[PDB]
Formats: sequence, C-alpha cells, structure tokens
Amino acid sequence: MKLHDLKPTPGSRKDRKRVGRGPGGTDKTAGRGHKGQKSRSGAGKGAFFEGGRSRLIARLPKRGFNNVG
RNA sequence: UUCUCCCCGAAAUGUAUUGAGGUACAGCCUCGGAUGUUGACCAUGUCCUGUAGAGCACUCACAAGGCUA
Ligand SMILES: [Mg+2]
Ligand SMILES: [Mg+2]
Ligand SMILES: [Mg+2]
Ligand SMILES: [Mg+2]
Ligand SMILES: [Mg+2]
Ligand SMILES: [Mg+2]
Ligand SMILES: [Mg+2]
Ligand SMILES: [Mg+2]
Ligand SMILES: [Mg+2]
Ligand SMILES: [Mg+2]
Ligand SMILES: [Mg+2]
Repeated sequence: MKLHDLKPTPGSRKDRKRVGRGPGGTDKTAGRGHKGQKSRSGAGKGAFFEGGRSRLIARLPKRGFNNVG
C-alpha cells in the first residue's frame, strides 16, 4: 500500500514539551516561577516534622491460599 | 533558559517548621470525567450578636453643695 499513506491513529502520538524556546509559550523560567527551584533536585516524601511519624504495630510473616470461588 | 497564534488565569493568606528570601498541607489557577442547578444576586420568614450611640443600675474614676464621729 502507500507507505507514504500510512497514518498513525490520531491521538496516540503527542508532541513533547520543548521548554525553553521563546515567549510563544513557557518562556524565561521554564514553568518554574522564579524560585528555590533549581537544577539538582532533592526530595519526594519529606517535610521536617515528618508526620508519617505515627507509631507501628508489627508482624513479620504471612502465607496465603490461591482462591477458587 | 531561544519558534508562533488560540483559551482560561492566579498567589503574596492560614497553620507548621534549628523555621523566617526555604519547604509540607490547605487556600486561590488550569485540564479531563461525573452530577447535573445544588452556585450568584436580591426579597420574605425566622433565629444569633453587644459594636455605634446612650446611660450610671453594678466596678473604677470624678465636679459643687447637704446631713454627719
Ligand atoms: Mg504550551
Ligand atoms: Mg531568574
Ligand atoms: Mg547541578
Ligand atoms: Mg480573561
Ligand atoms: Mg499550633
Ligand atoms: Mg516563608
Ligand atoms: Mg500545594
Ligand atoms: Mg471542569
Ligand atoms: Mg449549594
Ligand atoms: Mg439557589
Ligand atoms: Mg461609646
């Protein structure tokens, strides 16, 4: 058939965010707002009072059956 | 921190922080889905309040006389 007339399903393919690159969209700061937002990123489940700091009740093992309703 | 036009559009508040020009959560923005008038204004009904004013009935302050250990 027409290898030139292969067409990807509309949708599916979508273009990448090219970030820097102009006051036509997402200019100077690259979607980042003028901040203490700077390259070498550091943290993901942390603030400093942590509060995932509730207490624990603990067993080690487990074992279980395959189910056949 | 570099190419274009189109649509919407904020925050500089709260609480926490060896925290205070940083950060977490919330708040406020946008997008898609769901409901689908529950939103907005203004009206009537109803309930709550101690400010403006005022007043000395209590507390404190206080002006001229009277009576008076
Ligand atoms: Mg864009
Ligand atoms: Mg800068
Ligand atoms: Mg670096
Ligand atoms: Mg507009
Ligand atoms: Mg507190
Ligand atoms: Mg701060
Ligand atoms: Mg947030
Ligand atoms: Mg929506
Ligand atoms: Mg409603
Ligand atoms: Mg209504
Ligand atoms: Mg008054």
